[PDB]
Amino acid sequence: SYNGIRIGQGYDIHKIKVLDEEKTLTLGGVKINNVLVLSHSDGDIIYHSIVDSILGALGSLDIGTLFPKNSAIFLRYARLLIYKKNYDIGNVDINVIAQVPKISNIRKNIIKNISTVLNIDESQISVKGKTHEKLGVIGEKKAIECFANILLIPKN
Amino acid sequence: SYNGIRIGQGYDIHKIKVLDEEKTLTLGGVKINNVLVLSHSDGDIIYHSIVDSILGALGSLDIGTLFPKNSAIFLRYARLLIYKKNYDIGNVDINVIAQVPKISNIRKNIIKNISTVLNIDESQISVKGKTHEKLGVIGEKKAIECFANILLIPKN
Amino acid sequence: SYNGIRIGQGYDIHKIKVLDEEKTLTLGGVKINNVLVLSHSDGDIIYHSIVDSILGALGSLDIGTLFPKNSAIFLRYARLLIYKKNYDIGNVDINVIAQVPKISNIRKNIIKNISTVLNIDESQISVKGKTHEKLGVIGEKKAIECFANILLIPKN
Ligand SMILES: Nc1ccn([C@@H]2O[C@H](COP(=O)(O)OP(=O)(O)O)[C@@H](O)[C@H]2O)c(=O)n1
Ligand SMILES: Nc1ccn([C@@H]2O[C@H](COP(=O)(O)OP(=O)(O)O)[C@@H](O)[C@H]2O)c(=O)n1
Ligand SMILES: Nc1ccn([C@@H]2O[C@H](COP(=O)(O)OP(=O)(O)O)[C@@H](O)[C@H]2O)c(=O)n1
Ligand SMILES: [Cl-]
Ligand SMILES: [Cl-]
Ligand SMILES: [Cl-]
Ligand SMILES: [Cl-]
Ligand SMILES: [Cl-]
Ligand SMILES: [Cl-]
Ligand SMILES: [Cl-]
Ligand SMILES: [Cl-]
Ligand SMILES: [Cl-]
Ligand SMILES: [Zn+2]
Ligand SMILES: [Zn+2]
Ligand SMILES: [Zn+2]
Ligand SMILES: [Zn+2]
Ligand SMILES: [Zn+2]
Ligand SMILES: [Zn+2]
Repeated sequence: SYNGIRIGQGYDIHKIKVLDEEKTLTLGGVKINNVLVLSHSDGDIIYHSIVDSILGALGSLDIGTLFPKNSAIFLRYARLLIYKKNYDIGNVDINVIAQVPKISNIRKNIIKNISTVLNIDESQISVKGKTHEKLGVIGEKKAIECFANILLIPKN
Repeated sequence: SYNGIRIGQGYDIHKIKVLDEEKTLTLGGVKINNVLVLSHSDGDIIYHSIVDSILGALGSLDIGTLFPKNSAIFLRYARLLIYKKNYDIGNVDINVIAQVPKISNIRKNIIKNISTVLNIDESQISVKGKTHEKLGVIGEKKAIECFANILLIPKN
Repeated sequence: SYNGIRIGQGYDIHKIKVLDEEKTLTLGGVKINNVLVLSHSDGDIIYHSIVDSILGALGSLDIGTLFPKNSAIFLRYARLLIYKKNYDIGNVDINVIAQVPKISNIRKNIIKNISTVLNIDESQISVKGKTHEKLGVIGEKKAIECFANILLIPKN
């Protein structure tokens, strides 16, 4: 099998409801108290997209296929999968597309959370947010989405 | 010129019509009998995005520019282009965004088809599907889209 | 800190108005005389996404966070950031999603501009355009978007 450098991209989207004037969202392990997420899961697009980026990189079946609370269970599986396949994470770059919340205000916390759950250094993690210019389903605050991009580097 | 590791990302989108109650789509070389694709081409977002990921990685002009049935012709061009530029494929990770069909039900076939047409091992290929939460043009089954991410590794 | 190969992905979107029958857009440093961009910035999704791909790859704060004309200022920052962190650019692959303008007609100019501002060879750059099948906000010419994908390679 292929044991060289591997690229992965994870994608996720969840429906949200912003608590304006007319379950609580979790994002990179950080509770977002002014936004509700309409999902059976915790709605954490960052954690979910990171997991699928890792699975994708290794050619494993995705979380939905493998397993038809949970975000922590999936992140620990992914961490241990990387280890048992003799890989290290190089870096991860995460793009959140969302009107709200403001990722730059919670970046440090998200990066700390990701570093802890994956057992990597904060210097290996990037998380950035961009609005959708108030256009389309994301722009009208009906949903938020995440693209997670990762490199896995073979050990020795 | 640059002869080091290369990253590529391919994107494609095609209009579809799901055969519900009020040309046949091909996806990763697999016929999808309950979905029509409204395109001049075969509508195979997976094969097309894979080709453009390879061209993109190598800095070549895209399929639309190079060549203004066909999917097989383009995939063989891409395979031979990688070879003549002294590269091997590392791995490819493919993200389909679509309400239907269910990629996990046809994953094995798609992966087998990609491995055959690119002459690589199945362990170098990932294909995953995600819905769009029934929101927007993808969510309303008006279209399907694909992001293909690839690494090309120099030979010796 | 991590000093190995790094992946980055930049995303950007800007609102546009096509000058049909019932500020001027800049794209990869090329003026697009038949399209207006509705932004406080120059609206250059290519340059902006390239910058954020570089920042993302290195784990730096994004342009919006770092700096709350300008596109040239940000591209020179990114170039010098790569240098001071002891990295070289491997290659960059850029995907523009837009009905208009036609990227293939201005590809050579964009690639020349990117090579000049980043001080890299044209063989390290790919830029490709795809329509959105006249569907959604992009398809209805309300916006254009860019995904920039990059590898940074450590020096020696
Ligand atoms: N076109 C599709 C859609 C979903 N699926 C599978 O269904 C699972 C869940 O789909 P979903 O879009 O509802 O995602 P979640 O709501 O679980 O986050 C995915 O992880 C895939 O395994 C697929 O294989 N192909
Ligand atoms: N903004 C755009 C749109 C299309 N194009 C070119 O037109 C070709 C076909 O465009 P399209 O969006 O109709 O894609 P297909 O329907 O051929 O899959 C692309 O491959 C590009 O070469 C471009 O260069 N810039
Ligand atoms: N969900 C979001 C949205 C914006 N932002 C920040 O706000 C800056 C500008 O956001 P924007 O979507 O208006 O992008 P521009 O119009 O500046 O191109 C971004 O670069 C981020 O630093 C964020 O951190 N999280
Ligand atoms: Cl949801
Ligand atoms: Cl988008
Ligand atoms: Cl969207
Ligand atoms: Cl189509
Ligand atoms: Cl999307
Ligand atoms: Cl879309
Ligand atoms: Cl804008
Ligand atoms: Cl899109
Ligand atoms: Cl969009
Ligand atoms: Zn999710
Ligand atoms: Zn968009
Ligand atoms: Zn196509
Ligand atoms: Zn979306
Ligand atoms: Zn911008
Ligand atoms: Zn789309």
